[PDB]
Amino acid sequence: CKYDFATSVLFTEAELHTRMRGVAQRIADDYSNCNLKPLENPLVIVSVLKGSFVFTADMVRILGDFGVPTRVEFLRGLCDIRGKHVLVLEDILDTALTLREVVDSLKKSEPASIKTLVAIDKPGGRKIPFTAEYVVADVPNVFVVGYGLDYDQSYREVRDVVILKPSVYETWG
Amino acid sequence: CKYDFATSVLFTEAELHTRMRGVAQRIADDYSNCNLKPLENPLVIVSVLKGSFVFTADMVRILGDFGVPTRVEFLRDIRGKHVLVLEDILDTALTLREVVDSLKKSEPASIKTLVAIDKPGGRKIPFTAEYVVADVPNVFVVGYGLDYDQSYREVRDVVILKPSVYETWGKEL
Ligand SMILES: Nc1nc2c(ncn2CCCCCCP(=O)(O)O)c(=O)[nH]1
Ligand SMILES: Nc1nc2c(ncn2CCCCCCP(=O)(O)O)c(=O)[nH]1
Ligand SMILES: [Mg+2]
Ligand SMILES: [Mg+2]
Repeated sequence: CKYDFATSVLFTEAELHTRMRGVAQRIADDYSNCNLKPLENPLVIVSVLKGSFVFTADMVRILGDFGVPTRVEFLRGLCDIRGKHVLVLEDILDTALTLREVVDSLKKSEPASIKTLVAIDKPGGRKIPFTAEYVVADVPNVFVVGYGLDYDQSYREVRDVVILKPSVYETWG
Repeated sequence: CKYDFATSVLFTEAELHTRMRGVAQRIADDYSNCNLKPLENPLVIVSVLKGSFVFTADMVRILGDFGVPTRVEFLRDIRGKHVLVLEDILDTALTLREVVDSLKKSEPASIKTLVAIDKPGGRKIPFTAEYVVADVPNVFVVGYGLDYDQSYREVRDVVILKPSVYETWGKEL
């Protein structure tokens, strides 16, 4: 493997960006009827979990390439969402307990609409039923780091999503 | 100009990244005597101002390429840790002065600052960042995380905003 701390590389930065451009085209199509505009009517991006800064930085730039103007809020997102379209971003979706709570909280402010976009979905991890509208990639029952995802606050800066070696968290634990 | 809301492009994404690679080499050299390591001894990145998520996401990935492992904290467990405060824009220096002086109370091993856009003609107190990606004159810019009323952060380049944008939007408000 390319990294001494990883068993294998699951998604390279380039693979993640190819997938994100595919998702951005779908988002551009799906919101084309909304007359989004900078200042007057941006898509409100609500980024959830500290590590999602990486995904959110890349995704809002790709969305801008596809003609979807945004404004960003971080929950790690309350003022001025009534009547606005909201897209909630999260780097990983596993049990879905966080995103369920966030979406329900935001619904109380009566946005025009709310959808979710996740970089890594672990659908085997659910503790409640939950389907994200947009998913960049799926991961099975494996522990990954990279692309914002940490192990004890390290490895968020790895450009790829990789499986962390057991010998790393075993020694550190 | 490729942007109808801008009168000039000052720094492209590519130019910013070239300059960030130059800075990351200097950081790798300057911190070589700190034996930075993931988990045991990461460089602590303290990202200040909401819009700095873009710079921070790119910069921690570039630092990783140069052998400088990080952990990230956001403002808008550090005693004996090296702290590098990141901010997308340095202007009056009032924010960074306050943040640096606050962090010093927690007895970090060292503290330095790294800014993406320095506007040296904006100072209201004396302040020199240790690392600067690019200097901008006294003009109002957006892009690369920098906003006008929460819009245009997703523009990939740092551009001078067209006066008609804020003259007109100013009258909407
Ligand atoms: N970095 C990392 N974290 C993981 C992994 N599997 C589970 N986690 C905790 C996720 C914490 C955030 C909560 C997300 P929800 O509420 O469970 O959907 C994984 O593979 N990698
Ligand atoms: N978007 C944008 N905002 C600007 C610009 N110049 C000043 N600002 C306010 C700065 C906000 C953060 C505070 C930085 P400090 O405390 O003055 O050093 C500029 O050129 N563009
Ligand atoms: Mg955390
Ligand atoms: Mg703000």
